[PDB]
Amino acid sequence: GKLPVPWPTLVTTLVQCFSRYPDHMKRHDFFKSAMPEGYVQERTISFKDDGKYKTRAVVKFEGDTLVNRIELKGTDFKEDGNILGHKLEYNFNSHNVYITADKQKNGIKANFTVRHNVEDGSVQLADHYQQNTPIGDGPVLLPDNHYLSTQTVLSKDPNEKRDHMVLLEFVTAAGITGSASQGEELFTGVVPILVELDGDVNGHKFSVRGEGEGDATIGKLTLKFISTT
Repeated sequence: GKLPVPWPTLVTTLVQCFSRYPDHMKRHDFFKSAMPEGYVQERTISFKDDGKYKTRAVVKFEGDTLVNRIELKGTDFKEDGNILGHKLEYNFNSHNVYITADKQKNGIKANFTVRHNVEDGSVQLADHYQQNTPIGDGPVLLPDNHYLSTQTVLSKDPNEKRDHMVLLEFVTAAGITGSASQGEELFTGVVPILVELDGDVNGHKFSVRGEGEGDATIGKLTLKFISTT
């Protein structure tokens, strides 16, 4: 039942195609341009003074639903560290996700450092290295350097007995002074989302299923995640 890691450490792993790209930046939205066939998103997340997650996800449409299916492997964690010891506050700070084009792989890379507040007032860093490669053969949009700025609130469903996380998130693109891709047009209204994660952290196996919807015109995600362990 209960997740063996804190819910906040899974937020970034658990759909950047729902980011709001302002009109002047629409030519830099790789994520939507790869749809419907989608992209593979891989990360290494290094928790400083602790272990790391390695993740590989496939993000694509299945019919009307945008699906994010992830495999997560965590290693080198400390038994009594902030992660396995459940010492993280149940909140999420604002971050800037710095994106660069990866012209050779026809995709993008991203780098950013998440700050997780610890219950004793210290901070636990989670350094993210990310790469995305399109699955389809069709042309994608390769961006100039820019970033995504995020805001997130975490809450609970008062009638949900399972270990779970209610998440609301807004993300908008910034940093660069009609539709620019056909994939962009798949996001013009509210789009249902399914997330499935299978995880193993230091031998602790768990799974998470999330459902909700995204509204890329406003950069909004509304999702409820449940630990199906």
